[PDB]
Amino acid sequence: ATKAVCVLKGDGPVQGIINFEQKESNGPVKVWGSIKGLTEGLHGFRVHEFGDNTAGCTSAGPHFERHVGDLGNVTADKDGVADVSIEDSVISLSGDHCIIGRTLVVHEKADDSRLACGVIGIAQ
Amino acid sequence: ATKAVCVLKGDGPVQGIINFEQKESNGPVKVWGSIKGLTEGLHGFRVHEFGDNTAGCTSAGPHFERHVGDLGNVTADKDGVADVSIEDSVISLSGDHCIIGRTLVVHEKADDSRLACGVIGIAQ
Ligand SMILES: [Zn+2]
Ligand SMILES: [Zn+2]
Repeated sequence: ATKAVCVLKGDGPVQGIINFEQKESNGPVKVWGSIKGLTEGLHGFRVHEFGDNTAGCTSAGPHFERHVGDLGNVTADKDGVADVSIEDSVISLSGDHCIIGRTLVVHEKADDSRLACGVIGIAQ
Repeated sequence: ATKAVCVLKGDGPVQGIINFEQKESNGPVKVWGSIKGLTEGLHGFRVHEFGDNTAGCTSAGPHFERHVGDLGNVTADKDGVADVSIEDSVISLSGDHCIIGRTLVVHEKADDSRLACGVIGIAQ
């Protein structure tokens, strides 16, 4: 399990696709993609505990203060677009800190209300 | 991972929520829920390899004759509703036969077009 993908959707205009790649167990996770429809500026970007979208982003639960799921912020430009490119060694695509089957969420405000989310699935 | 859930959606009216529960990692998986918007009769019900819905159900790829993700059929009644209740000892919510982060699909034809799908996520 070295690749994953998430389709972000919400009740507003936020939309995006986020890819994850992890070539080696324990090794870093590359996280990259693009999100549009945001207000200009910083937005919280987190993996939440449950891949449960039966009630939208609300059923995703709490963060998977500092949590393993706190990826930090994405940045939207004046056009409302955030190009994402992160390396993170705290999340994983295997083992205990595995984020597969969990939910990725983009928040209304900056890290240090849930605008869009999707369940993180295994990719080819 | 002892519980999972999947929200099924497509381009047409097929929609529903499927729950999974596995008390013990060796034991069977209970699968239950409801899907509406189906033509009366049998429809193929399968877990496909990738939890990738960037291109709708198409990107979910192949079945995860007999494959591990081949759950059988669901039956829609005369109102187009399939009430699902099954116990499956082939799939799992952990291990090599894990379906978390893969895609559940309901099909136009019976197992003997992908009408809706969703990525299977960890549930509380
Ligand atoms: Zn946190
Ligand atoms: Zn098959």
